[PDB]
Amino acid sequence: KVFGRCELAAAMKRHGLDNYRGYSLGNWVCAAKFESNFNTQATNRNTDGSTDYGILQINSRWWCNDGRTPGSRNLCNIPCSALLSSDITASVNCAKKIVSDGNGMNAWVAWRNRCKGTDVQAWIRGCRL
Ligand SMILES: [Cl-]
Ligand code: NA
Ligand code: NA
Repeated sequence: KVFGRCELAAAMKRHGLDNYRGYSLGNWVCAAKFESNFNTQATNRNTDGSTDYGILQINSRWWCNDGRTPGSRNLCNIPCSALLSSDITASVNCAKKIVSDGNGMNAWVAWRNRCKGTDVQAWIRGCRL
């Protein structure tokens, strides 16, 4: 599924991401835009052999099991394919564990490089939330 911007903002809010660990909703929408272009089916392979999955590009070396990342942890205890669903619940629940692990949203490279320090509220402007 490819979300609209406000559609995704509304889904993220319903799932408790607004101000989760202090990160306003616009931060999450901005991260999703640049990680996946709002596409739940996005995948990208990394140089170390791990793969990133879904709207928030969650990595198989630490967070989910894709059966082909040796020595990987499965800290969200989910198959990585569950992160590609049109229902974002599994991605959101895993993202909550990631953002609580110490480094906050800096875990998402695109957030650090393209959202951090910008006016992220623009990502939810105009939306009926
Ligand atoms: Cl980047
Ligand atoms: Na893909
Ligand atoms: Na992989």
